[PDB]
Amino acid sequence: SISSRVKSKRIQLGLNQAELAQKVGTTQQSIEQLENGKTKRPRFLPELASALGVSVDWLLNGT
Repeated sequence: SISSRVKSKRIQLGLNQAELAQKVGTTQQSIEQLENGKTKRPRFLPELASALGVSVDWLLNGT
């Protein structure tokens, strides 16, 4: 799912949650909630994809 895919990519890029939050322009807590599967469709999906160097499709579907 998106939480495992987000974690996986930030690690590959050498980013901790705080760093990813600042790159996306959101709160640390928003990042935590996405990684813990609490939020599946954040408002910042396009910015998340860009910071992770991935497509939005990949994040959401895994294809």
